[PDB]
Amino acid sequence: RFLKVKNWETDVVLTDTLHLKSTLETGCTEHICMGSIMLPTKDQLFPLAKEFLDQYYSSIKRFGSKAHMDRLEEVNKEIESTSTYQLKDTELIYGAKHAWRNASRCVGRIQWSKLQVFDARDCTTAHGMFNYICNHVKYATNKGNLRSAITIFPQRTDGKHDFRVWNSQLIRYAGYKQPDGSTLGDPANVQFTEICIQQGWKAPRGRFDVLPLLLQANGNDPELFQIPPELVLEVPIRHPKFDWFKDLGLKWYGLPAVSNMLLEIGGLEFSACPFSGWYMGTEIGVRDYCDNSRYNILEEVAKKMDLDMRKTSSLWKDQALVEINIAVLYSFQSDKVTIVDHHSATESFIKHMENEYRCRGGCPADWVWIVPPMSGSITPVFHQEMLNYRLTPSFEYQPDPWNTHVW
Amino acid sequence: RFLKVKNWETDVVLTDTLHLKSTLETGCTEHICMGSIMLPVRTKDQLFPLAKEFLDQYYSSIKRFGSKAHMDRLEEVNKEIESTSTYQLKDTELIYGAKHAWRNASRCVGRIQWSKLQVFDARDCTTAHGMFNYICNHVKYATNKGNLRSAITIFPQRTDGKHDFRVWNSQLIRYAGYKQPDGSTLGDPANVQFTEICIQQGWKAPRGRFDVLPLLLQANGNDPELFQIPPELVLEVPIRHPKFDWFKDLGLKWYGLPAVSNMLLEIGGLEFSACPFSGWYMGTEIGVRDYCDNSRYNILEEVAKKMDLDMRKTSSLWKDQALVEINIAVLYSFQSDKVTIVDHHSATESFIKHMENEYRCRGGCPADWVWIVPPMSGSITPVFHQEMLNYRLTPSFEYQPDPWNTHVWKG
Ligand code: HEM
Ligand code: HEM
Ligand SMILES: COCCN(C)c1cncc(CCc2cc(C)cc(N)n2)c1
Ligand SMILES: COCCN(C)c1cncc(CCc2cc(C)cc(N)n2)c1
Ligand SMILES: C[C@H](O)[C@H](O)[C@H]1CNc2nc(N)[nH]c(=O)c2N1
Ligand SMILES: C[C@H](O)[C@H](O)[C@H]1CNc2nc(N)[nH]c(=O)c2N1
Ligand SMILES: [Zn+2]
Repeated sequence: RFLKVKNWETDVVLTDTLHLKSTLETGCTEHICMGSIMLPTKDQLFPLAKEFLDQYYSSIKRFGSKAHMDRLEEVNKEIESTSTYQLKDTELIYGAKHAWRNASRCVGRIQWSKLQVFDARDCTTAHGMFNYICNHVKYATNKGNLRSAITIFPQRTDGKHDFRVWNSQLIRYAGYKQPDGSTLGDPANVQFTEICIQQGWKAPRGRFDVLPLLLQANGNDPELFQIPPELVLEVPIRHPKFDWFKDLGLKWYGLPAVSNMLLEIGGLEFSACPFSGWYMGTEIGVRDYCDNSRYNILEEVAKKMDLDMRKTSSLWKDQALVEINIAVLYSFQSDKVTIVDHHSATESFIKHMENEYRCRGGCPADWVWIVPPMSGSITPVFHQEMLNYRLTPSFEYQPDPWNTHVW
Repeated sequence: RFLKVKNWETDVVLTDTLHLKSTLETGCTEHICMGSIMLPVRTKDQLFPLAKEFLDQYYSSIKRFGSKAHMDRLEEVNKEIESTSTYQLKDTELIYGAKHAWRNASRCVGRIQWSKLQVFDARDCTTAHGMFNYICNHVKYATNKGNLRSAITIFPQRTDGKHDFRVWNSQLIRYAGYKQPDGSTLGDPANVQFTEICIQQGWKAPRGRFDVLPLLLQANGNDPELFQIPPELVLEVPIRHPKFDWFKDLGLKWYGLPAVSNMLLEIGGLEFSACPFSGWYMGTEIGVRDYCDNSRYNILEEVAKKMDLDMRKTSSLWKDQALVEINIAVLYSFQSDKVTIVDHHSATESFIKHMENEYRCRGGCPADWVWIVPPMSGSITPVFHQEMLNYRLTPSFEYQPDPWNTHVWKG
């Protein structure tokens, strides 16, 4: 019932007790592990609220206080009357920071307590959402000196008045299927792009077209907006030794900003809650650039390096991969945009994990997602046993809005 | 029940029904996943159902399920169990069992080869000397002058747990590790504890960086005995690099034959505590883990220096760069010496084809993503993008405690 995790490189053993408070389910059973699967009422609401306020009030050294009892009282009353309840600003900020703290797939959690929370619960229109998102983008970007931020739109009421950001990230590049059968731009975004077009976007059919925002307010029909180009900081990718690399015409955006997830706090559901930090290099250079179903540029780079691509055993793919990733880090650093390499980031996570075990009794972690997509075993996380479990507050996946939207 | 896995690179969806035959437990629950945890004397009572389940599998596989031969064999085993408290496998059942333990090994990326396994029956063995002879023969056969052949040698099964056969080596061939008084390590840091045992047992250590360890062999629960594998049977490969001429002067080599010797083979409820098995290497096993783990030979720094990479900041990716060149060298050296090896691209690609064939023909393929994905360049191999389902099937290979921790010393 008390669980040990071992680091096989250092022999350090930590004991996890935090998992005992987990409430949500993993998909795993006694007979089968689904660790590698990507996606595995008034009565309902009050224990959830209670669970949350209890941890909130415990966190501020005020457990079992009148103020605690008073709040529990008040929320209880409000749920009976209104069927829901409103979070105090303090609780909202706590909840959002803890949702990030609890994100078992996030390697960057050492930063969890330093999150700028933008309260957008007063928002009523897609123009309003556009304004809040531009402000988030400008704040987070901070001229290349990135700051973590989350903007929180109104909570779900009856699921009929959902606020949604239709984009999967605030900043992404469009993708277009050609007659040539090939794919222009980012293949991950073909379907969303067509939705934009079908809603009236005038695509400039390029290879790196910043997608417009498709914003849905109050369960209404989603509207289109273009982020001011001056607020979208982008980085041309060059290599510090290969002069030809710039000729590939590659660029990427500075701000990673997830916008399709759902924030759950004290049973309340925030379906529109865009959040952003800064990139780890491999996200762009390994996944975005080299994934076969993405920009998939390994072959071109390999050719320009004049590698023997006859046999897999020359490791030409691996060689190109390292260089591409060298160029990404080099390009961001050179333009003074915050980025972190996978060595630094995983090293930071090990120390965070130790802090969490030391000060919280554990740290939920998904090894499959925490270990970087290159050079896995030369990073300390590869050798670190991890326990994965779900705590709340949390960020959750939710269905793409277009499959669910009664137009 | 049906379970689907998706490949996020191809959108190929597979459906698993085999997991319904899973008997043993994972360590995971509805509330926690222990997928990254490395490690999470039977009564007649429990033994016959295990025998029966195994024999039903075996007879189905040969399309004789429910036959008189099937029925007679169940009867024969039942009687042998109730009179002798255990039973003996037929040679056919032993071979089937050992192949299926490999087929079922969810952490093994090389399973496309599972049906090609040479099984050496060493169940008539009685002494450590006899074990030494069997193991020498296995090494020679498996090595095959560099044209490696998979093999397994199976020693007598457990009886009362007081007469176990054990190979104390974790692998048949490994290099000594020596802890120095200054705290530095000579040789392979992984093998320091076992090296010290060997020394205590009377081994005269040459004390170099690549000393092949003696075999420490335990027959019938007796105290283990030391033997040196004849050097002529130990095939090694000097490591050099195709473009970098200074790489040879690093003084590296490795052995050709990976042969795991510390696991337990379970077949039909019977326990084979000594069952060394061998295949051939995937390059990263040596070039990534053996050479570049901080807790192993740990050569990234020296290599990176000699390449004159910028080592002042991790962001130069000097470690990643040196790591690739080392792995190129390992592959180059083995290929140049005509010793069987497979790169992580070939091996994972073959595994995906194997896995898909298994889903279609068997209803599933249990697989441990954490172990299947190679320790470098993960997402540029197809297994990274493949969802997998991990579950336990028997026959199986299991971990067992290290014998020095449990052995009752005779003296
Ligand atoms: C500040 C620097 C940050 C770094 C370096 C970082 C790093 C990462 C990385 C590498 C991933 C894996 C993503 C992928 O492979 O697709 C990830 C996932 C994730 N991050 Fe962080 N992150 C940061 C900030 C944040 C913040 C501020 C939040 C929330 C407030 C957050 C929440 C999450 C969540 C929920 C996931 C999982 C998404 C999913 O399940 O697909 N991260 N992070
Ligand atoms: C023929 C070529 C083979 C290749 C290329 C191969 C490859 C691998 C690799 C790379 C691993 C991961 C080991 C590690 O990272 O420490 C592994 C594990 C394993 N292999 Fe294979 N293998 C082969 C043959 C075999 C054979 C013949 C057997 C048994 C008859 C076998 C059974 C296993 C088992 C039980 C494990 C898990 C060991 C553990 O959990 O520590 N393999 N294999
Ligand atoms: C976009 O929502 C789904 C989450 N997934 C799968 C996803 C797909 N591509 C990129 C990201 C971005 C992950 C991410 C998020 C943040 C906040 C920082 C950072 N460095 N990285 C997430
Ligand atoms: C040695 O006991 C197993 C423990 N582990 C994880 C372990 C440690 N070092 C090397 C191996 C070798 C695994 C292995 C086995 C076989 C048969 C072929 C191959 N290519 N690789 C396994
Ligand atoms: C903690 C973690 O489970 C451990 O480091 C595992 C990870 N994956 C692995 N994968 C392989 N093939 N071999 C290993 O030794 C390990 N080690
Ligand atoms: C099938 C597998 O779960 C899938 O490829 C996962 C593996 N690990 C990952 N890890 C991260 N960080 N991001 C990902 O998108 C994935 N994809
Ligand atoms: Zn699991």
